[PDB]
This record gives sequence, structure tokens and C-alpha cells, in this order.
Amino acid sequence: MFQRSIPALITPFTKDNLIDEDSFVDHIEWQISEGSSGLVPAGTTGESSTLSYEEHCRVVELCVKTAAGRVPVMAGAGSNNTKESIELAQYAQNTGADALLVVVPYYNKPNKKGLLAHFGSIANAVSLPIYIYNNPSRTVIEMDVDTMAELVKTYSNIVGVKDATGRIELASGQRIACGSDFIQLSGDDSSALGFNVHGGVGCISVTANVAPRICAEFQKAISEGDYRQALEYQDKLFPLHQALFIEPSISSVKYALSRLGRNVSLVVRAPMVSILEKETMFAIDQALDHIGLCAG
Amino acid sequence: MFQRSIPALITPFTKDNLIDEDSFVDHIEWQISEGSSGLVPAGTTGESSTLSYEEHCRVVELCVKTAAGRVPVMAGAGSNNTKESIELAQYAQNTGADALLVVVPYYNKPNKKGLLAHFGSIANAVSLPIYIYNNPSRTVIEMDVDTMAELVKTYSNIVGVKDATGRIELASGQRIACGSDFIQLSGDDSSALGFNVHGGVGCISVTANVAPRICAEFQKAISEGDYRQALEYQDKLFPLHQALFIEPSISSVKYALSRLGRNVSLVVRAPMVSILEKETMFAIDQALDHIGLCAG
Amino acid sequence: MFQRSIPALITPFTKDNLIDEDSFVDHIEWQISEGSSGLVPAGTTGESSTLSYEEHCRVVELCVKTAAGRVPVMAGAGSNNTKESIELAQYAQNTGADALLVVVPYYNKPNKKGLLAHFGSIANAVSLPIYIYNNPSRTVIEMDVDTMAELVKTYSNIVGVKDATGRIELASGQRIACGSDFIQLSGDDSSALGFNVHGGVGCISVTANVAPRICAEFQKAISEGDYRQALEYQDKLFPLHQALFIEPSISSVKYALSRLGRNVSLVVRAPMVSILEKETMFAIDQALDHIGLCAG
Amino acid sequence: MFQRSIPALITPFTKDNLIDEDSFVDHIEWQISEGSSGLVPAGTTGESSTLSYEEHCRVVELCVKTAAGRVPVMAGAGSNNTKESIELAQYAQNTGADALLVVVPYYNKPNKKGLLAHFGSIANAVSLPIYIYNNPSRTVIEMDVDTMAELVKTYSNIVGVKDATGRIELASGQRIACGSDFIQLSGDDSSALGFNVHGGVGCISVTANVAPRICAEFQKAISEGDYRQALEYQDKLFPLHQALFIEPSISSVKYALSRLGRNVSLVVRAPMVSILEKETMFAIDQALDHIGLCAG
Ligand SMILES: N[C@@H](CCCC[NH3+])C(=O)O
Ligand SMILES: N[C@@H](CCCC[NH3+])C(=O)O
Ligand SMILES: N[C@@H](CCCC[NH3+])C(=O)O
Ligand SMILES: N[C@@H](CCCC[NH3+])C(=O)O
Repeated sequence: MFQRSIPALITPFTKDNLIDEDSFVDHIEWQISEGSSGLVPAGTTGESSTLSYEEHCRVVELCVKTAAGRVPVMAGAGSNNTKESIELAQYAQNTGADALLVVVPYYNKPNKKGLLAHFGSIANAVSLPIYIYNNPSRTVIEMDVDTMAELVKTYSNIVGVKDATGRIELASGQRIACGSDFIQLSGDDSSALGFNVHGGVGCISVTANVAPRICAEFQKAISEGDYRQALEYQDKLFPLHQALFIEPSISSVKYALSRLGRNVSLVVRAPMVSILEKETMFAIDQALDHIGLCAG
Repeated sequence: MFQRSIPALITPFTKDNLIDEDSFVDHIEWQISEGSSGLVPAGTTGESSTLSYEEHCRVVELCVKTAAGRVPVMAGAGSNNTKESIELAQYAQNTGADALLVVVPYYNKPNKKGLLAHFGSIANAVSLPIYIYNNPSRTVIEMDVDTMAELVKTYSNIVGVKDATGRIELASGQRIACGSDFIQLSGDDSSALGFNVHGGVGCISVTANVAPRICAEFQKAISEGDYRQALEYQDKLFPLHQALFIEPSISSVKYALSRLGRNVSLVVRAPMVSILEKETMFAIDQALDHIGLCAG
Repeated sequence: MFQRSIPALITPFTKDNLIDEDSFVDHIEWQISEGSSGLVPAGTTGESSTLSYEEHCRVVELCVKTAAGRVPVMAGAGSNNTKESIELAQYAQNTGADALLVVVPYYNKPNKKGLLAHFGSIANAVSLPIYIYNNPSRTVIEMDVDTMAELVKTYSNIVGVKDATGRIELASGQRIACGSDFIQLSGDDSSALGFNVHGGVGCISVTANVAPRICAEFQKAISEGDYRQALEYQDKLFPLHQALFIEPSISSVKYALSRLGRNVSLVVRAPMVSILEKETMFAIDQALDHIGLCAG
Repeated sequence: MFQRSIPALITPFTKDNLIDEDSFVDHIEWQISEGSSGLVPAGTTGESSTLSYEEHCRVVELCVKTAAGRVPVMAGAGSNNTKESIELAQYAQNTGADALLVVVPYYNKPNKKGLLAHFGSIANAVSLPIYIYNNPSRTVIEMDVDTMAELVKTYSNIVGVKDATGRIELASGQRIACGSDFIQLSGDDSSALGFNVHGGVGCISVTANVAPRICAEFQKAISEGDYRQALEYQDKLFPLHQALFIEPSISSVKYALSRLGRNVSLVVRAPMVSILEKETMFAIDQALDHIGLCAG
């Protein structure tokens, strides 16, 4: 259901700090037309941390309606509060999302029993498929392979992982412990190539916001087994992947999209800031031009 | 204003998962009569992550009202969303809190510019004194000493730090960069002793929830320069400091409080769980026995 | 020159703690006959830390003589003392090694200028090709991509890397910064598959000591672009890769070889110990049997 | 026996890269007359990694002879090769050293069983007191408190620790597990103050090479319980503690000594380099000026 290049969509804001709904709808249409295979609204890259409950729901709602069944929608339902996750998960189901992305809780650092209680409570509260989002670089704690396998064995609708660890040996361990039917998606653009050869089938991607067509061509080469061609795309994309997280990727992606002529403002919500260093903007501009993305 | 032993208060819940207001008031009264010198409600140990906005405000309001000016109240106003932090901070000011505890944003990983914008926006929106809560073991990012000093120089109401790093050399760096008028409080029970000899003046403490009198006597001896007696207290308290974070401190503290016979239920909110391993519970019982506070 | 499966050879010892030269010669012959493509004597897995200078030289000498030109020999010349590295490097050249493996210095933590002085002094002292061995999990410091590229640009005989980081995004960065002619070899068995699709051409391998034939078949599938078959081998090998470093791989490899009927004693040199926990031996035995390696 | 300020002595070299014996003797004499209470020759700050076996022994012999029983001598006998450690330890005993400093093995990463075998074998081969040097920032592995306590319980000549972790809570754990007769010495200049109030009795110090008198006055004030005066010294010394490890401490200390006008050349041994960045040198000059020891 979810495979190849799946953008973790930005949430564009107006000059007055409201949701820029027109810009968001335009962004989704453009992503679909350039070859993105699925959509993740209201995730980390969507600045879900700085959305209200109502805005978060509206972002998921708009994405589902705009996709109109052409591509599947995996709604962000991540929280460090299980009660809030269930409410976001039930909202997404009732509005027509195809699946849920649920991050390992951040800041309060549950132990293994807490991870089982968190993901099990969410799984019992909806019937949608659930992807575990494992990202210790943001959550500190890491779900281990034993816990992940127990959850897959216990709950039929825990079906996959967004693995942002960048340690691709874990993809082998997850494939063996959880089964080859467990759906593994890379959560790290720069290692998504090797992640797929270890058993992944796609990437929930930051860079796809900015370069959706090449990102899709890259994942298509992989799924066709043309790994020589996939490595050519990797060499082209790698500098952009890297330049987009010199500073926080939220503001770097919006900077790049604005520069490319997309109708996306630079506005982000504190504690993100839209001011980038000149050296950062230079690195992004050079990586964009290497790929050849400026229409002008 | 804030010195010696300051509990990071637990938030007790009823069996039906409401705030147990009677238990909370009783805990505060007991804390004050056993010698705690201040109170931090609705912090990390207070399970702020799983309180609603309404419940968070209620916990702060009820602490301020109960304390009634007897000891100063430093309200938790931490969030990874600057707008939410401003709203919690202004509610705490309006309800009568004496100061604010503001954690470095978690999960979304702002850069230094983002930290300046976050703490600056809060400082601009209230007149209360603000304490920076630096805890990279939960937030991943760490505020560095240049950033902390710049905030202190820029905003007269950024007055201190809760330093949970446990790396005591930072207390010297912060003392030199921010000045000796900068109020440093340990955020790490096990190294609070060394933190004060490097320039700290107290501890925002997990263990004080369970053993307020002995923690207060410990901080009193340091304040009086009786560091020989303080080491004796360190040796009695250290096993309990350590036993309370074998598993998450929230559940460990509430278990210890029930073991002491206080009117605190074991209920915590998911993703936290109240069930502790048998070996954890026995480690806590033995450390409590060692301070006589049970068996003897 | 170096490609596919290259064992980091153990150094077997007698009951009386001398070099077991017969066992070592037998091990090399067997490796060559099972398909290993190159040899690394007197590296980390060869217990180079506990060899005298004279033993180290003798191990390199024996390996070169035994290989007799059938496969190339990359002699370990690693030290945290540049003077010692030059002496080991010149010995290896003069005895007929085909190349050198030079680890980033351990324990004394040189800075970038020290890495340039170390690798440049060695490169100027021999004419053999040199592979940089980057392994921060043992050395703490990590050579960065800029330093590695500068060394490749400055010294024509610095030609490759054994990359033990297990972070395969670095293979993309090294390929771009150093060129596609820079020879990248995985130093991490469990991620060698994805390392090759990012641009690696082989693996200097711990596990190849124990399962040389499957390890060679695995690397041959990769070099033929049969990545579906390579993933089948990965699933078979991954449990063995992992079980061999539950405890130090030196003693785990020797345990496994002894169990398989090879003429290799369990003897290792302190601070390694040959005693393994029963759970470790069980995990190794199950992984060996899954692969089907016991002749009996 | 070992207390207060104990320099981890540099090893000066002549312009022709021999041991500068006259400079070494002069450094020791000066150290003793400025109030250092003990001496550690041929340690990490002594560049033990780049000394030959013969030179290492010579450095220990010359220190013992120069000291002449005036202050006790704790000889570096660290190696990652147990056999080498035994040989250095027995040479130090035979030449007249008073104790031994033995680092946790680096690079080859023994497990706990290996640590017991390493330190047990050394303890069995000498009658001198042995101090465990725990420094995971250089060795990666850390000896845990149960292992340290088991070694202390098992071997009567394992008497103390040089604890370079800088995590002061470990001093309390070691004090409780190993007993208050266990001799704890800070291995981290910047946190030595807090380490002693937690139970330490001195510091094996890098900074003492450069400022022996003030370091001795600092440790004297702690010994006398004048922790107010000790904090004043902390504030004067901390910028120099920090300036001496911007770049590797070896070269930084020798640069500071030349800046003071001592007869110490800048020569260090590769992979260390003597060239320091201009900003590093100025940070060192300013910190020296701040303790008046130059300009005033
Ligand atoms: N800032 C809070 C609330 C976000 C709620 C909507 N996603 C958090 O990151 O958990
Ligand atoms: N769970 C969210 C919202 C909590 C808001 C009330 N304290 C967070 O931890 O940021
Ligand atoms: N044990 C020392 C010497 C080994 C010399 C022969 N390889 C080291 O690891 O550097
Ligand atoms: N360089 C080797 C040998 C030094 C032997 C004399 N100290 C090591 O650091 O282990």
C-alpha cells in the first residue's frame, strides 16, 4: 500500500500565521503529479508540534480530501500522550485516512512496558493500519526489535515502521524478527538506498517535498532492481539531502520551495525560525542547481 | 528566592484518572511542614506531558492557592510550542505563581536561533522570573553556555537555570559566563552536592517528593558549609536517588509514597505505567529502609 | 585489487601461547579454497594489540608467503604511534604485502592536523597502497570526509577505506568527496550489503573467518547485481554476524572455529578471555546450525 | 599516601626527539617546590603511547630517582596488552616507584571478564598499590562500579581510582560500593572540586603541570574544608582548565610552559602535533594572564 517515495508534507502558513490551505492543496496536487506515491500530513516535517488539535485535524482532513483516493494517506497521529494519540487516530480514521504514523513517545521516556501500553492502546482504539515511527535522534529512547516484534505479533493492524535510525543493520533485524511482510519504510533520506536493499520498500521523505520527481525516479529505479541507476540518482540527491538539515529541515525545505517558485511562504512557528545563515542558503542553492531544479 | 530543597511535585490521580486534588493539597502541606523551601508544580515529575491544558493550569492554580505565600511557587510552563509556553506562563502569572520553569524545547530540536526566539518570546510576554530547564537527556539538544549567558544579559527576567545535565563543570562555566547573581539549581539529585559547591544554591528534586525532611536537612548542611555532614546525608540518600530511576521516576516515586503510607494512588497516565518489576520495588524498599523512614 | 569477501584473519595461538603457525597457514589455505578474495593479517581480529613487534611481522610474513600470489594481502600496520606504524608498514612492504591497513590512532586522540601528519608520514615512507581504517567505536575520534578527501588528493597511495562506522550515508559522502575510484570496503559485516549498493566493493569481514564460503557467495551475488539473492544470504548470515559480537569477536570466532572442527585452539591473549557465557555459545551454535555449517 | 594536587607529568623531548632528561628533572624539582604532593610519570599526559618500552622505563626510573622519596611516585603502567602492563609494573616496582596507575584497556574493548583478568593478573604480579584509571572518553568501555568493587574486595593491592569520567555521581557510588578507605582521585581538572566533596581526596591533574602552586593551594583549601576559598580558586583556574583541551592537552601544556618561560620545548610525537591554532594559543595566554602567572 505504501511504497517508493512518500513526502512527509510541510504545513505552509500564511503571513498571518494561519494554515495556508490553498498552498497546502497546491503542494499535494504537485507532489502527486510529480510521482509521489503516498502522503504523510501533520508529521514532524508538517510541524505537528506547533499545530493545535483543530489545525492538526484540519491538515489531515484537507490532505485526505485533496488526495481523493489517487494515493494513500498515512496521517500523523504522534503524541507523547496516549490519550491525545487515540483522539488524533480516531479523527484520522473517521475522516478517511488510509493509515496512521505513530511516533515513539518523546520527552517523557516511557520504558518498554510503556511502549507496549501506548501502541497497544492506539491499535485497539482504531482499525486502520499503524506504522511505528522510530526516531531516537528526536525521542532519545529507541524501540528495540523485540518490542517491535511483540507488537506485530499481538496487534494485526500494527503493520510497518518508519525507521529514522539510519542504522540499516536494524532493517535486517526487523525483517527477520517481524517477517518479510512487515512493511519497512526509511525515515532517513540519505540512507534510504541501502535501507531498501536490506528489505525496505520506500521512504517517508523530507527531500521529496523539494524534489518530488527525482525522488520518485530514484525509488522507481530501486523497485525495478536497477541499482546502478539508483546509485546515480543517490549521488545527485545526496548533497541536497544533506544541505536540507544543516539547519532545521522545516525552514530549509520552505526556503528551497520559495526559491523554486512554489507558492509557499517562509513562515514557520516558534521555536522554529525562518532565518537561515547565508552559508546554509548557499549550500541548498548549490545542491538544487546541481540537480537542475530551477525553471528559470 | 529559590534555594535549598525544592520538590518537582508529582501530580496524583484518582482511580478514575482525575486529578486527585485532596491528595495534591495534602502532599504540598506535608512538603512545606517537612522543610521544602519551594515548589515546582506541573513539571516533568508532575507528568505535565499527559495533562490537558486545563488540568495543567488547575495543577498550578491549586499549588499557588495551597502554598498561600508560605513558600515560593515556580510553575512549570514548559512546551515545545512557543505559543503554548506563553499561554501557560501568562496563566501562571495571573494565578499568582512566583516564577516560571521553562524547558528547552523537546522533539522538534530548534537550533540556537530558535532557543533565543523561544525564551525571548516568553520573557517578553511575562514579568515573572524565568528559570531555564536544561535537560538534554530528555530534549536531545542542550542549551550551551554562550546562549544561556546571552539570554541572561538580554532579558532581566531570565534569572536562573535548573541544570539537569549532571555534568558539574557546566556549573562553573555558567557561574563565570552568567555571573554569580545567576541562580543555579541542580536538576540531578545524585550530583546536587557537588553542584552546590561549584556555585549552585539548591536542587529541584525528584527525591524530595519521597523524603522531604532529609533532603531539606541535606541542603541545610550545605547552606551552612557543613560539608562533612552533607556527605553523610549524601551517603544515606544516594541509594534512594538511584533506586527511583531504575524505572521511570513518576511511577517509582508514587510507589515509594504508597509504601510510606501517604494517600497517593499508584495511577499514572499512559505512556507511563504503574507496574514496576519486583526487583525495582525491592530496591526502592531497601533504600527507604536504609533511611529508616520505613522499617526502623 | 581488493574486492568481495576479505577475512580479517584471526591469529591462532598454541596451548603455550606461541603463534600456532601450522593452524594459521591451514586457515589461510582454507579461506582461499572457500572463495575469500584477499587477506588481512595482524589486524584487530588478528589480536594485533597483544602481538609483539616480532610476532606481528611474523604473522604478516607467514600470510604473504602462504598466499603465494593467489590472493592479495593487505597487512595490518595500525598503531597509535606514527613511528611504529612506519616500521610495520616498511616491514610489510619489504616482505611482499600488496597493501596496508592503517587504523585511525586510538587512545591518544589526535586532532585533524594529527591525522594528516600520521597518514601523510606513513604514505611518504612506503610506496604500497594504503587503506584508512575508520572505526570510532574503538578509536573514539572519527576521520571526517574532508580529512579523508584531503589525504586522497595529497597522497597518490592513499587509495581506500575500511569503513567500520555502520552509517552507510558516509559511503555516499566518501564516494562523492573522494571519487568513485576511491576503494570503499565495509568494516561492518551486518551492513556490508547496503554499504556496497552505496558504492562499496567488498567487506573486510569478521564472519568470513567462520563462514568463508557463504560470505564469498554473498559478495559474489552483490557484484553480479543479484540483490534479491544477496538479501537471501543476508537473512541467513545476519544472526551469525550478530551472535559473533555478543562478547568480543576474537574469542567468539575461535569458539566457533573450534566447534566446526578447524584446528584452532580457544587461546586468546589477555585482556581477551576465551571463557564465553553459555547463552553466547548457544546463540553462536544456533546461528551456525541455521546456516548448516557443521560437517557432522 | 596520594592526596591533593598530583601532576600527570609531561615528557619533554629535545629538538632531536630524544627524552630531554634535564628538562624533565627540572620540571619535577619545580613541581615539588611549588607544592605538588605526588607525581605520575609516563601516563597519558606523559605521551606514554609514543614512548618505546625502554623510554617508558627510563621516564619512570628518572622520576623515581629525582623525587628521591620527597613525594610519592605513581608510575604509569597502562597498556591494552596485559603482558606489557605486567612488565611495566614490575619494572616500576623494581626501580622504586610507590604505586601504579593502570588504565582500563583501550581499543580492543575487553568485556567485564577481561577487565577482571587484566587487573587481576597485574595485581598478582606486583606488591605495589594499584590505582584503576577509568577514562571512557579515551578507552570507549567504562569499568562499572560492581566490577571496581569486586576488584577492591578481591585484591588488597587495588587501592584506588583515577576517575576521569567527570560524572561526579560515580564518586558517591564508588564510595558506597568500595568503602571510604578506597582512595578516589579526580581525573578531570574541571570537576575536581565537586569530586572531592563527594569523597575524593585529590586530583591527578593536567593543569598542575602549568600552574602547580595555585592547584596546590586549591587542593589545600578543600583539604581544610574552606570550600568558599576553593570556589574562588575554581573560578580563577577554570578558564585555564578549559583552554588546555581546546586542542590536545599534550601540546597545549607544553605551549603554556614555554609561554611561562620554563625550559620545555614544544616538541611532541606524531600523531600529536605541536602547531596550535592562533585562537587556541590566545585562549591559553588569556587564561594564564587571568591567574597573573604571566602579565601581572
Ligand atoms: N506541542 C504538543 C502538542 C501538539 C498537538 C497537535 N499535534 C506536542 O508536541 O505534543
Ligand atoms: N503532550 C503535549 C501537550 C501537553 C500540554 C499540557 N502540559 C506535550 O507534552 O507537549
Ligand atoms: N599493544 C600495543 C602494541 C602492539 C604492537 C604490535 N601490533 C598497541 O596496541 O599499540
Ligand atoms: N603505542 C603502544 C605501545 C606503547 C608502549 C610503551 N608505553 C600503546 O600505546 O599501547
